[PDB]
Amino acid sequence: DVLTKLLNRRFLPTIFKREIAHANRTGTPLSVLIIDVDKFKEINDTWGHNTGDEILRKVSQAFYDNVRSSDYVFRYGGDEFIIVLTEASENETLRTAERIRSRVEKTKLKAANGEDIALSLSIGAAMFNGHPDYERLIQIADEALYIAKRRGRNRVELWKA
Repeated sequence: DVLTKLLNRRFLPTIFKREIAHANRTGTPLSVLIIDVDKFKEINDTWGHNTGDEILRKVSQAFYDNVRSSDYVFRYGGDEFIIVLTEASENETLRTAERIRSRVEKTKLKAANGEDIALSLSIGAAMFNGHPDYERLIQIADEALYIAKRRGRNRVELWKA
């Protein structure tokens, strides 16, 4: 059960505080992806929870196949996940997000009527900038995610000022 591997959101503060101190002291990059499964509620309502659960498993596996054991994958909300990447530059963070976006888009998953359900992700990315408050990093990634949603979904946006 790949779903049992996902980290619970209660551990966000502890992991972030550790990784923030680590990044400040080592000068390594630290970044966040906040990821929404496009149309998840509509899909769950139309096709039911078996289909929804299967989608969550396929999406979760796409995350694990594209990150390292030193990265973290959390369940953030009903439709959403947070990935914390350690030692990924801005370019590598964007490449990782794109690999994940593309993998989900290409995933074939059949509904009860034999149609393939179109799956996609919206992703907001942000780089840690040295500030001690992890909530600020989440907020800027979430602003980028909102822009990804409003610009039509199935896309990655990087926060910039």
